[PDB]
Amino acid sequence: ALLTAETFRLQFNNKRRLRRPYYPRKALLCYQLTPQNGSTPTRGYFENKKKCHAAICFINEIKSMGLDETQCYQVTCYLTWSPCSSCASELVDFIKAHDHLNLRIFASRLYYHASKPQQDGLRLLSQEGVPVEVMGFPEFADCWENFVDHEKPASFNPYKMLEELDKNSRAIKRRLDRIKS
Ligand SMILES: [Zn+2]
Repeated sequence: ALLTAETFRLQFNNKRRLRRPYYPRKALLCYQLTPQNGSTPTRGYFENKKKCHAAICFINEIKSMGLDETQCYQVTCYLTWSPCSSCASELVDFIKAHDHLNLRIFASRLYYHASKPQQDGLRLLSQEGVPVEVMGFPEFADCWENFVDHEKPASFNPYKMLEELDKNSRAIKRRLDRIKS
């Protein structure tokens, strides 16, 4: 299952939105499990469901895969919104449980307004060794390359989109760095 170009552009657009998002907080998560021995990487994505938030559905997917724990793995997660406090705590517990699994978290946007629970969740994830980094051009390009359907042409120019995303990420990186300590 692959995303469309328009869905990718709408979800990962990091140009600071003006009109507040309405409930529920729609959040996309694309993940890539890469086996370190070289076998086929597994890719997927999850949205916010009333059943589970994207991070929780991702954690449950990794748990249900039943990984060969004699191997080592690299996991990369591209999120549209950075995780909330509860998802951050669940991710910290998931990181601690799996010492054969090196996790990297990237986020397109952090949040519309700053909050103590979300900032403390991000600080907890940072102290555990998996800080929520901001997506730049390499991360947007990798997520575009591997998760979008390219059999059919896009309705827009992808290079201008990647340029706009990279341009907007520069200030969001400063917003993230002002907090991290
Ligand atoms: Zn959440």
